[PDB]
Amino acid sequence: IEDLMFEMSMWRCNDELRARADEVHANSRKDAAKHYIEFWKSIPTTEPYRVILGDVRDKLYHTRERAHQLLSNGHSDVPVEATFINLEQFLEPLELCYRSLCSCGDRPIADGSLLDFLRQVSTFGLSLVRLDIRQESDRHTDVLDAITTHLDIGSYREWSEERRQEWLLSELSGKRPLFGSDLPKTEEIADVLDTFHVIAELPADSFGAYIISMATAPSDVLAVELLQRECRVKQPLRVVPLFEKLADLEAAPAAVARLFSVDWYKNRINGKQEVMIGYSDSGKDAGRLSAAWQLYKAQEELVKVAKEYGVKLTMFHGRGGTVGR
Amino acid sequence: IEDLMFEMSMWRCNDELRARADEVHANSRKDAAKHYIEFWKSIPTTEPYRVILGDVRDKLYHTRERAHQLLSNGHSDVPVEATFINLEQFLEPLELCYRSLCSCGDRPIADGSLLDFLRQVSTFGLSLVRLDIRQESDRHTDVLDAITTHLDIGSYREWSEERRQEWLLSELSGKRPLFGSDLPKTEEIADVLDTFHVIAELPADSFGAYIISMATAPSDVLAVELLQRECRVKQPLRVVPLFEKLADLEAAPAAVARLFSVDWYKNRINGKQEVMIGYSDSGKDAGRLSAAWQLYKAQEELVKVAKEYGVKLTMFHGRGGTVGR
Repeated sequence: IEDLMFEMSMWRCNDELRARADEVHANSRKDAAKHYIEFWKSIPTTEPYRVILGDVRDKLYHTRERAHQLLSNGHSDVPVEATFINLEQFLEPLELCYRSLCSCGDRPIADGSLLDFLRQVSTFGLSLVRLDIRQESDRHTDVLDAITTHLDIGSYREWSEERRQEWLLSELSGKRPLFGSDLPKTEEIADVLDTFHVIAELPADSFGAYIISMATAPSDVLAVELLQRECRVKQPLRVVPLFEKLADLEAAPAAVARLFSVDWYKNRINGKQEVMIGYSDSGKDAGRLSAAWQLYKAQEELVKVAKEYGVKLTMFHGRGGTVGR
Repeated sequence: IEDLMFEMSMWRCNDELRARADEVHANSRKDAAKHYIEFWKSIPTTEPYRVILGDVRDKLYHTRERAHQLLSNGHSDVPVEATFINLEQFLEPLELCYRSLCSCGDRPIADGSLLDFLRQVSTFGLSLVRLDIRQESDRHTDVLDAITTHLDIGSYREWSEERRQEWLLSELSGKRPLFGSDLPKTEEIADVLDTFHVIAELPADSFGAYIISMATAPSDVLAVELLQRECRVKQPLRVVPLFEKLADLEAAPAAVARLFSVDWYKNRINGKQEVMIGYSDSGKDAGRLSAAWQLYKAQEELVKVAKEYGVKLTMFHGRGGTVGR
């Protein structure tokens, strides 16, 4: 950010950027500001881009310090409002600099370090990569079984698919909490519940998708939607089934269609569903030719199903490095 | 405590107090300890009572500083293990000093300032008075009605007594949480719920009884027991109905008997029950003579009920200063 400040030394801007740079210079904090090496003096409004990017430097400094304390210790005293919390609170001032430079005839200047910086922000964001969470369906089934047994309502394991679907729908549409603080948990159950709590405690743009290994029924996905909602996950991450074994690739389209059949889930899915397609295990239990061909057919009929439900299906190909996977 | 330390200057003790004083002198913290005025030097084992009471002084200093910060600010850094948390963590060292003095023939000395201090602790405890909470039943009814309507199960107001008793009982014996973070609350509803949370946050020996104004049915008591358990009140305080209007005193024994008839409540009440008997409003709507006489009848038949259920009844007389109340 400092080198970007060094280049943005023009003196022409729009009235928009003019107004904003005057705003920053109003609350400019007339201080020594000796913690920086360069630009430690209050940046004059003569170079408005430097004023603005100087503020961008301030919020980067405090975001970095906060993330650093949050990581090193368990907490930070840096106010959140002093940092960049949004994926594009960061993006907004740079967008302003770009609009300004283009209006004043400096689109070439805008298409340099500022454009690289725009792209780096909109590609890496506040967290270099969005993180995916993966877990085998059986662990979620263990959780729900614990919850139904402790609620003395039956055993979710022994329940059929139909019954699991009816109960899951009633709780997903219901408004009363499920389990409580006193739910008896195993280290496995506590592992999955705590991963949901960590997902709730951390920023939403820091996570990607929740992948269910050994997924076979709609109950497996709806179980994850329920565990997310129930673990107070503010912005719940998208659920994605993983079909890797030849049996599961064969039966993937039927299961996915059965899931889209649940109107409650298709209405919350927002026209987009991602399903993963593993490549390693198919050619291990069956032939490699048979596995490849079955993968092709699987992709083909998953697309057919999604088209039949008006859902944009994007498939996540679990390809390896070696031809065998 | 400092003057008590100055007086207990004997050198004879039991093997018991000898062992304990030696324990304190092990973790004696050979330091300056200059925050005190007197006895800032490490107390020698020559005077063992001074050792033990010196530790009592340390935990008192940290108790005082902690409560002072807790009151002044919203928090304190003073460790809880450094303070007196129990009603008789405080009493244990003083009890030991008393046993010591009696064993060594110093029962006159023990029956002096140490006995005064013992009685002061065992009478005033860590918080001079236990605080009662009082609230009119209709506010609890408003809360529960909000809870049933938001849960889409009916309206607790409109429900008959029988139904309220069955529902409250099922929730008291059940293990699933009731309301959640997202329960729509009024300033009144939030007032009472927040009073329960405040009761949960504070030490149990700081509170007395939860008195219900305008109490008429067991559902009014059970509503308080439920709201307490549901607001995560670690050690729920006793519930006590307040019968002050003549109509309520006339029907009080029947109502208390109906409450004792609920086995779930009679098993948790632990053979002891407190019920309040108001004097102010009785002589206001009816005659003073009729009110007094009905009060006598009330006490008499409440005792009959308690004896009938094997419960030690203690009655709470809301007497005034003027004969009219």
